[PDB]
Amino acid sequence: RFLKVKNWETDVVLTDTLHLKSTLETGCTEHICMGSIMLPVRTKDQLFPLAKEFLDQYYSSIKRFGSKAHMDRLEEVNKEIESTSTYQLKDTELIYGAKHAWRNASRCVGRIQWSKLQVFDARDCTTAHGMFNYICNHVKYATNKGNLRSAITIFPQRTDGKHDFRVWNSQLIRYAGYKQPDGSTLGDPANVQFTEICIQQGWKAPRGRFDVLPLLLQANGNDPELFQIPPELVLEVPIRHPKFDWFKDLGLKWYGLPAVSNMLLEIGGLEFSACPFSGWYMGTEIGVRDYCDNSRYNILEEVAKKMDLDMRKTSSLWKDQALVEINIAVLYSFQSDKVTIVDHHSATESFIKHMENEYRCRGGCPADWVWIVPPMSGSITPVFHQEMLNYRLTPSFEYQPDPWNTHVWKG
Amino acid sequence: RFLKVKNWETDVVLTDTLHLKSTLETGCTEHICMGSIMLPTKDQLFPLAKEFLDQYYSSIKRFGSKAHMDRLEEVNKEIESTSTYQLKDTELIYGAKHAWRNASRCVGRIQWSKLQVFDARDCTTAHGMFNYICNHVKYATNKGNLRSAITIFPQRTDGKHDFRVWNSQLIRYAGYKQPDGSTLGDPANVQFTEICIQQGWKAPRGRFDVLPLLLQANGNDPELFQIPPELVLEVPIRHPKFDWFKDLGLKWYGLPAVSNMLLEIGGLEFSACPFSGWYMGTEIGVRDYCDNSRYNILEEVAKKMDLDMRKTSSLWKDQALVEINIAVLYSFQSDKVTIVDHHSATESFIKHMENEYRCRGGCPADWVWIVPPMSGSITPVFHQEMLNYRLTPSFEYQPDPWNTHVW
Ligand code: HEM
Ligand code: HEM
Ligand SMILES: CN(C)c1cccc(CNCc2ccc3ccc(N)nc3c2)c1
Ligand SMILES: CN(C)c1cccc(CNCc2ccc3ccc(N)nc3c2)c1
Ligand SMILES: C[C@H](O)[C@H](O)[C@H]1CNc2nc(N)[nH]c(=O)c2N1
Ligand SMILES: C[C@H](O)[C@H](O)[C@H]1CNc2nc(N)[nH]c(=O)c2N1
Ligand SMILES: [Zn+2]
Repeated sequence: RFLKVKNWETDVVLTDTLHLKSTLETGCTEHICMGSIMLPVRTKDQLFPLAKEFLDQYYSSIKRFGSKAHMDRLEEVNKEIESTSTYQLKDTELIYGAKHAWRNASRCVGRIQWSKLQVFDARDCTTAHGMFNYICNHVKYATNKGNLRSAITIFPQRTDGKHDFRVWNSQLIRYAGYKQPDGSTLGDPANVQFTEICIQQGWKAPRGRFDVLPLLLQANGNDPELFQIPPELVLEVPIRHPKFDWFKDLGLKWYGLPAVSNMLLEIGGLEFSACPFSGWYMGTEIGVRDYCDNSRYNILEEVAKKMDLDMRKTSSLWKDQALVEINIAVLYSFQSDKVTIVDHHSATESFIKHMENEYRCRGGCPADWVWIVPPMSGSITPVFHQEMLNYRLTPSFEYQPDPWNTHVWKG
Repeated sequence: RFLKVKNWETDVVLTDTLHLKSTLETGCTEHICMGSIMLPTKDQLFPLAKEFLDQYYSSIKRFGSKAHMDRLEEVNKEIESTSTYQLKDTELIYGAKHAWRNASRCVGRIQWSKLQVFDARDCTTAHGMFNYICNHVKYATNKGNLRSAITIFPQRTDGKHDFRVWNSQLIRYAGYKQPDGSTLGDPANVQFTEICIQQGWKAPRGRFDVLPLLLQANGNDPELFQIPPELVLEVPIRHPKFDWFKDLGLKWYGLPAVSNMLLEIGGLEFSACPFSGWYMGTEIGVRDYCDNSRYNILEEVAKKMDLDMRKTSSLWKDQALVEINIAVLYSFQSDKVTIVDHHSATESFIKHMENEYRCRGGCPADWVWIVPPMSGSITPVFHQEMLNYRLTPSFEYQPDPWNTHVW
């Protein structure tokens, strides 16, 4: 079965065969599309076919399919499973798997970079203190004084579900949020619940608008432990506007390293519940979502007041006007301080080229339009007019429940 | 099977029951979502009729009444006899209003019950269609105080006697390919414009030439008519701050009147059913003026604003985009022509969605289409989960009539 996608701006048609390799489900049926739904312990029974499928993919990619090395590895893994109910990936396989998980991330617009990923093997890690050391090293390497490098650190795989490694923070670097008694919020509203957990675990909160949260690290199923990331490792950028001198007096800043740490990495049936990864920011992530979402820092009105825009009627497009100026500021501040960042025009243009290249060399590129299209100026970017097929390949990054909802407390 | 949708901005949750009435298919499977693909007999007829009649009588609280049963057999008798059937006026109005109500891609559905239905099923000729269309245009335009309307021509019989309006909208600007390689006017309309010249239109070869109507009655060959100029309300585009903007020479028409869709009610197919509402500002400002495949004026505007167009990261496109859209909204308002901004429209849709969940058990919605083409996430629909599914009565697309017409 062959599927065609059309770009309605350029009339380029592409043919997808890669979807034929899809295993997991979408959430959609013939009668309903759930494409805008945000969120749509494993036996040896199911495990070997998963291993086999991954190992076949791996050996094809190195052009060694059906080789003796390939057959011996299958046998090796087979025996290791039936004798121990799981298995260990070689480093070459871990690296391949991590890269491919990113490559398969249908909601990620930055995938042109997928083959350049520094993989840090942290599978010999046994304690929270060890996790901390690994994570400091990840942050220092990835940050690289502003010249950001993509990296992932991979902690040991789930075994029985009772000895999970988990990073409790959703991002390695995030600002605290504090609910005030008057109902207002100080800092990042998104992180209120997590900030509370930290405080309860003994964190002394500075209680400012931009307090970098501590790491809450769970090793081997044990209760999580708190650690302060060394401040000298946390690169931050103060936000100013190139034309508006009052902008810097808004007091805004943001960190340079986006490092997602709450996802689950699935490779060949193995589940890596702690696998923090990091790239660099697309400017709208900060400028549109972090600053201008009503449920986040919510600075639109305040910026609009200072620009003296007509705020009496939405038809003045004041919100749209302020949003642009804020996003110009974010890009400018990052470039002036020489911290890697990409605007949404450059990033979407790169993605379209990535996507076309993938169709030729791979037979497809799963993409989730709802997420690929930037949250401002959607239709003047080349992805808007681009039809996309969404489906799930493995290896993959998956969501997992927040660890405080599942963790069995030791005390 | 009972579905919940969350709004991630307000934490509001709604439970969808309405989807368990979905009849048509979406183009998605458990293995592949096609959410962003733009276009994914007597025995067929009676269950369709029955399904429709059932919900109609249910809406008038007469489900299972004698009049319900009577109508059901009356229509049943008619299908057996005539191989088709005719809707009563009441059913026609209900059908048309519900087709709009069910239009999952339409952000303006809060207005769905306030639709004027013009019954043109007694039309027989292209000249008649022209008269009905002119009356529709004048009624809907209403000196700028726009009113929603639909005009419904005879239903399809054997497919050889189709009523079709060949234009995609009642009111559109022509498109001419130049020997200089460029395109003059609206590039979206080059083909249709050539077909007009082929059928004998005398083109003024301008940039904003109102296309003539190509009207096909009873399966016959299409005829040309020119809409009376005085019925076509247009708006010159100026900016409330940039004096130079008017020199771009831009205008747009006030009436968005989609004419190429197929209205399906109770299995019957109305292949000519032009309808009209009023514009959301971004339709003209973002898509019409700024799409590369359209009038594509971003670069021009940016230049006149003296922005740095060397680097994408100065967001000059974004700046010019806002300004163009300010101008559109400003112009329409200044001329007292109805228009709605994307903030107002999306906020109305959220209200409507909640009402529909509250009063109907759901509201089919296509996020890819509901979210405006600019400033997506600063409007409330962005953070709103939506379920997309197909209900009937419905509007559907249908092939351009020239790829199908036996000349
Ligand atoms: C290097 C530059 C990168 C850029 C500019 C980038 C950009 C983005 C953006 C804009 C999103 C949308 C998420 C949102 O807006 O909330 C996203 C999602 C995602 N990214 Fe990338 N990314 C980059 C690197 C990476 C790397 C290194 C990985 C993993 C190894 C990755 C994996 C993912 C995944 C799995 C998602 C889906 C998140 C979800 O489903 O919630 N990205 N990325
Ligand atoms: C009265 C004000 C109205 C507003 C503000 C409005 C708004 C919109 C918008 C913005 C779209 C997106 C289309 C695009 O971007 O190309 C749309 C689509 C649509 N509208 Fe509405 N509309 C209105 C009236 C109507 C009426 C009166 C009808 C039918 C009786 C209707 C039926 C539809 C349908 C069927 C679509 C989807 C068409 C497609 O699939 O291409 N709308 N509408
Ligand atoms: C609360 N919430 C929705 C949330 C919480 C933590 C983190 C995020 C952002 N996740 C989206 C994402 C994932 C990977 C990325 C990789 C690189 C990059 N520049 N941005 C990414 C954003 C959301
Ligand atoms: C053939 N094709 C894709 C096409 C041709 C002409 C016009 C259109 C636009 N269709 C979108 C639409 C439909 C109904 C609307 C009602 C009101 C309004 N303001 N806008 C609408 C846009 C598509
Ligand atoms: C590929 C995609 O379906 C196409 O570009 C869509 C995207 N969303 C849209 N949304 C609206 N309202 N109108 C459109 O024409 C489109 N185009
Ligand atoms: C309802 C919808 O799925 C949700 O709000 C999505 C929309 N698209 C998005 N796109 C990106 N890049 N990031 C997001 O968080 C979201 N949120
Ligand atoms: Zn789908």
